Amino acid sequence: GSPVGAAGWRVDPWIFWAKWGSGPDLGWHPLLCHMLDVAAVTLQMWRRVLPAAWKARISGVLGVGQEDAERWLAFFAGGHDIGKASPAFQLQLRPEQGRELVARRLRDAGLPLFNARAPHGTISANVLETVLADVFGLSGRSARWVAFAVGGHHGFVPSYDEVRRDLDQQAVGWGMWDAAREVLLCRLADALGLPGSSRPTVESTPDAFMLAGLVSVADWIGSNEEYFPYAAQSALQVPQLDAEAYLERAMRQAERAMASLGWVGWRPASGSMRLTELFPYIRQPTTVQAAAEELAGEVKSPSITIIEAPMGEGKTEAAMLLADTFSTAHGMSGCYFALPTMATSNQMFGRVTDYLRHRYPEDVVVVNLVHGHSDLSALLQELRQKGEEIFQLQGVYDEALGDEQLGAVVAGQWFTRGKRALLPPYGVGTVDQALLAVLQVKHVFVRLFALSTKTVIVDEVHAYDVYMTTLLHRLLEWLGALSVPVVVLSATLPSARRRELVKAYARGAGWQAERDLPPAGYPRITYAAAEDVRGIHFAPSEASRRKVALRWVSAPEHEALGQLLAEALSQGGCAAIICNTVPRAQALYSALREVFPGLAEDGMPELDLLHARYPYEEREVREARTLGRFSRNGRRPHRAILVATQVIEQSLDLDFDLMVTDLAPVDLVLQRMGRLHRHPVHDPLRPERLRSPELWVVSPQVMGDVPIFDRGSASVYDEHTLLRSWLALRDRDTLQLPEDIEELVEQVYSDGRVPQGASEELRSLWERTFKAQQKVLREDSLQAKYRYIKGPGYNSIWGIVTASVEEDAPELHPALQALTRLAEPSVSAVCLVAGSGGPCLPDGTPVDLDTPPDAAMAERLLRRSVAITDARVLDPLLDVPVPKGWERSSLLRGYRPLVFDASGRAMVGRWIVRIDPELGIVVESP
Ligand code: NI
Ligand code: NI
Ligand code: NI
Repeated sequence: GSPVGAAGWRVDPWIFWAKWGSGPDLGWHPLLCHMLDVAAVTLQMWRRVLPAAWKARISGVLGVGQEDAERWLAFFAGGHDIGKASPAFQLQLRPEQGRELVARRLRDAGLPLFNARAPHGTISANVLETVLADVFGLSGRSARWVAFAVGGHHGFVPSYDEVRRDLDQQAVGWGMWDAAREVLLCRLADALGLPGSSRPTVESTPDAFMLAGLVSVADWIGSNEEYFPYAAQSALQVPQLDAEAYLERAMRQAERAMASLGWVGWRPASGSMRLTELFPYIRQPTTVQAAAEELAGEVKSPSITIIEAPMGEGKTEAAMLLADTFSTAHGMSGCYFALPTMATSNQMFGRVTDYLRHRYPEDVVVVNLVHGHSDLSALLQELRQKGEEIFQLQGVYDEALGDEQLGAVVAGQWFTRGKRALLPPYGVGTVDQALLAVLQVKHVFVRLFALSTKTVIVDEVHAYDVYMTTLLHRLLEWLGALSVPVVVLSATLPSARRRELVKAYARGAGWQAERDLPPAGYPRITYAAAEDVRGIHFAPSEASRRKVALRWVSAPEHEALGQLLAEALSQGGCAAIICNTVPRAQALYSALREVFPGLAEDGMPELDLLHARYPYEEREVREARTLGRFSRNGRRPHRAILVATQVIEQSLDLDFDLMVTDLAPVDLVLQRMGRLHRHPVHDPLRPERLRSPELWVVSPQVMGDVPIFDRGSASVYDEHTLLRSWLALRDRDTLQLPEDIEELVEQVYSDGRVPQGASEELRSLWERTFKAQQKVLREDSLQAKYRYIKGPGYNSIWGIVTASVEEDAPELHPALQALTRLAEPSVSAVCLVAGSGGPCLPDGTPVDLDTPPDAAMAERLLRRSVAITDARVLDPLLDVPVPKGWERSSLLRGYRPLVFDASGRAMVGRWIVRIDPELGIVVESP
């Protein structure tokens, strides 16, 4: 019973606040200004950033024309903070920043005051779900969907009960507050020209869901005070503004901010280029590239493509040629390049840069070189490079963080951390960043939205990963719903995997056509579209036709391994030994120092070690040395040995005369084997003993016929898979490539239960390990409701994510990533030295843990960073609090100080942790 009189309808919109300053900044930003800012950011996104296919698709989903869909999207995005016009939010002010002035200001307007609290986004959902219908004429489902999606902007879309049951009425207010919000919303809509345009339809769940990500990003752009200064110079006075002129200035500011981010202006300027043109360095295209070039002329706008060729065949140029065809011919301006988990992004960027120069004006040089990167080195150089190049946020009022500056920090991690690579139209990063889009994590919809504008290339997919997890399948479903073109690259996939992946993308795209996948010989390119489903075989390159000698080194021989290496390398040659874990690599290297004490031509020892567990600058040094020795253009040593973990297995473009590896799932052993004699140019200079390729696998202890895998390998990989791999490999003397790649992988995963007629204990090991594996998969399937987001076909906008909603901000990497086995759980730590006056840099300045670092000091700290993953110290390290200055820093939030003494020792739980100049971080028992 709240009849508002005309005096109540008067109100004056500008009195309400959305942002407020703290200390040096005494000013504040009116809510109508903020809504106009986010709407302006949305308009400029529509006009200068978003790819044409995305605009056409979303306009079609909305059922209206493009200008109309644009103005309405700007309306919803601007309307994201309408819930701030409540007593609960307006009264939030600190007394020292003038809460009383605002209180008198609202009291003069006749607005009732209540001290009840509620997050403003939930309030926004609660008001929009009715007002968007009763006033603006949207259907109730449309109003509801927009209300929830828009109301989720701070991290999670609200649960149904939060909006429609558990929300206190005093927090929202009614009568006068409804009239005030109606006035703000109407002035917003009039500023964007909504009357009397045709009403949009927003009843598609997946689309509303990623649109929430668009809203969050537009709010982040609107939160940069450098580009969006607060309109009110003081708490004492209310600005007298014109909404239209302010919208114009807001549009200029939005264009400037996004220009600073490098989001403009990627105009393809067609164009219609062949593969030799985009990649001049190649002479004769490889057969896979030729088949892709032939495929390119008929590819459909929403489609999935799977490319299976032996490693070194150049699948990436084919993939990029396809993405280029998508951008030029199908309006998909943009691409995310999803590199393998262990892979560093580093070597890959330059290729993308070169492709960009051949398609875009040299403005590329001003943009991607800073922005498409996710590697830490780009962040370091960007920090060293004056001026303040890092985009910065303030006044992000996240409900479940202590304060708005903390919310601004957590939101600004999107411009500091590796996930930043998602944002730009072109970006290169880890596949994990894309895979997170289907986890129940904060701002998943932001990841769905960032992916929604690009074609997606998944580099180096392994059979083991698509067998052990469903992450890629789910992501493919969501990508299919959002009409995102996808190219998956792999050395080989079992047919069941190709089928389930293509079926996942098709299931997401709604392709009701059910007709079968066409079988084709390896190597091959599978392809699928609406009316089209192809399977194209092509001939392997003659260079791919090799015989690889296979050799086992058993447990009794395992310390003769140094001797076997000595005889094999007596005439020199480059050799690599891939261990499955860091401790195994450190141990093997330490054992190997006696056998190879010599110095290489680069002035560094011929024996070398490479793994991720080093402070980052040391990683840079060791990696530069490794690339310097074993890369295709590198100065190849007469003799060198590299002990390394799987960071070599998936990243660097290396070539070795001899390969040794721990037993692993066969696709991974083959992937490691792809570095063996990788570059033909090195052939003439190879030592005579090593001219015929050889793969040594370290044999497990064998009791009778029953293998006993080492604990580290058993912990890293599924043991049944290790067993199947060992069974498939043990009798072999010679591998016949290309064909043995697909043959071995198909044998290990795809189907055959082959005990082969052996001991009862071996059979028991088979059945037991298989039972454990299946129990793991089944347990992940039953627990899926607590881990994965709902698929695209889910009935309602609410409940796509349920728990731990708005915590905030819940993992993410330490927890959910591990349970879904997206990646190993880990702790980020900064290595420092002990001393009075607190922790120090190694040379030798004191560190202030109590205050956030400046960009230079943060650069120095990040140089000391390392990602600990060893299980023994992981928990005790997490028990160490993140220092209060670091938690208020977007650059260093989540990092843990790790203070070694003068001896390089530090106590961590029951364990000694040691910083070794040769070994890197070493965990050992006292
Ligand atoms: Ni908000
Ligand atoms: Ni906002
Ligand atoms: Ni906000």
